[PDB]
Amino acid sequence: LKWHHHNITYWIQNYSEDLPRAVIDDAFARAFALWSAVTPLTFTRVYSRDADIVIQFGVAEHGDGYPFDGKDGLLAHAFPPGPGIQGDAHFDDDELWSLGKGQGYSLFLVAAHQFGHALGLDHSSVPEALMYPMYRFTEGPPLHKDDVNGIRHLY
Amino acid sequence: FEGDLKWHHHNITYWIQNYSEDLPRAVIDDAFARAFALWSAVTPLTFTRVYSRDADIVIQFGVAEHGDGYPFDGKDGLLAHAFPPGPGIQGDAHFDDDELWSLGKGQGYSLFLVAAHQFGHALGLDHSSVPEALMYPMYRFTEGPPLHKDDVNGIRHLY
Ligand SMILES: CNC(=O)[C@@H](NC(=O)[C@H](CC(C)C)CN(O)C=O)C(C)(C)C
Ligand SMILES: CNC(=O)[C@@H](NC(=O)[C@H](CC(C)C)CN(O)C=O)C(C)(C)C
Ligand SMILES: [Ca+2]
Ligand SMILES: [Ca+2]
Ligand SMILES: [Ca+2]
Ligand SMILES: [Ca+2]
Ligand SMILES: [Ca+2]
Ligand SMILES: [Ca+2]
Ligand SMILES: [Ca+2]
Ligand SMILES: [Ca+2]
Ligand SMILES: [Zn+2]
Ligand SMILES: [Zn+2]
Ligand SMILES: [Zn+2]
Ligand SMILES: [Zn+2]
Repeated sequence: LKWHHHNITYWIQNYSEDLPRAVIDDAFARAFALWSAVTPLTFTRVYSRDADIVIQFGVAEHGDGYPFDGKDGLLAHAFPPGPGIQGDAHFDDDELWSLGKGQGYSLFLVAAHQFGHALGLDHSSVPEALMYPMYRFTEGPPLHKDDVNGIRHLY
Repeated sequence: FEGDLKWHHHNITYWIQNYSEDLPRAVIDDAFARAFALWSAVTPLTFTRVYSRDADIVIQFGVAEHGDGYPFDGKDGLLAHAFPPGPGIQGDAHFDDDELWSLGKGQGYSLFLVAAHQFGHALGLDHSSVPEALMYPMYRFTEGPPLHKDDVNGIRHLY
C-alpha cells in the first residue's frame, strides 16, 4: 500500500501550545526532509483540506474513532496512504512536546516516525530502527539502514 | 565583562527571576539545571535553586535596555551576557528575549548551550581560543558532550 504520485502535499491544520509556530513548522519540514533525501519523493506545504497528509494536534476525542489517552502512553498515530483521513497524522497534545535532550518528547523524532507510516511503512523489529514501535531519544542520523531499505523498496 | 575574581564558597545558589515566552517553564527550569550540572560534574561546586534576590546567580530574560547599562540588540547579534563573580549584579546572567529560544537541531538558538556558556562566565571563566571549546566567543550548535578539555582544565584551575 503506497502513494501513486511522488509530489506529496501536507497541511498543518493547527498547533500545540508548547512551542512557537516557527519551531513547529521547521520540525515538520526537517522530518519530511529525512525521507525525501533517500527517495524520489518531494513534499509541498499547502493550506487546504486538499493536502495528502493533514497534520493535527488534539486531546482525547478529536474526530476519528481513536481518542488519545492523556499524558504518556500512546504519543501519536497516523493512517496508511489513501484518500480522506488516510495518510493523516495526529499528535496527542496532552503530552509535553519539546526538542533535543531534556524532559518531554521530541516532536521532530515522533513526526519522522508518524510520517513513515503515512508513506506506507510498517513497524520494524530492529529496536534501534526509527520505525520501532517504542519511543527512544537519539542524537545523530535518525534513519537506520532498515528504515532506508524499507522505504526504497516501496518507492 | 571579564573580571579576575572567583567565588569563595562552593555552594552556589541561583534564582530564575522570569521566563521567555518561547518555551514552557518546565522546559526552561530543566534546561538551566542541566546546564549547571555540566560544571558541577567536573568540580566540587554545587548549585541550589532559591527564590529570593539573595541568590548568587540571578537569571533574567530581557528586551533592549533592561536595567544595567548594556541593552540587547534585537534579533540575532548579541545572544546574551553575564558578569564575573562578585556581589550585586556580579555573577548574574541575562538572555535576550528578542531571540527565538529553542533546543536541539532546528531554527532558533539552543537555550541549553547558551546558558552553559553564560554560566561559565558567572563562575569566572574567560573566553577560549579553541574553536571547539564551549567558551569560544562564537555560537555553534553541537551534539554530544558540550565541554571541551580546554573548558574542563580552565574550570578546575580555578576550583
Ligand atoms: C512512551 N510511549 C510509547 O513508546 C508508546 N508508543 C507510541 O506512542 C508509538 C509512537 C512512538 C514510537 C513515536 C505509537 N505508534 O506506533 C504510532 O504510530 C507505547 C506505550 C509503547 C504504546
Ligand atoms: C549568533 N551570535 C553570536 O555567535 C554572537 N555571540 C554571542 O552572543 C556570545 C554568546 C554565545 C556564544 C552563546 C556573547 N558572549 O560571549 C556572551 O558572553 C556574536 C555575533 C559572535 C557576537
Ligand atoms: Ca498519550
Ligand atoms: Ca489524507
Ligand atoms: Ca502539550
Ligand atoms: Ca528536550
Ligand atoms: Ca540579540
Ligand atoms: Ca549576583
Ligand atoms: Ca523570544
Ligand atoms: Ca532547535
Ligand atoms: Zn486521530
Ligand atoms: Zn508506529
Ligand atoms: Zn544585562
Ligand atoms: Zn561569552
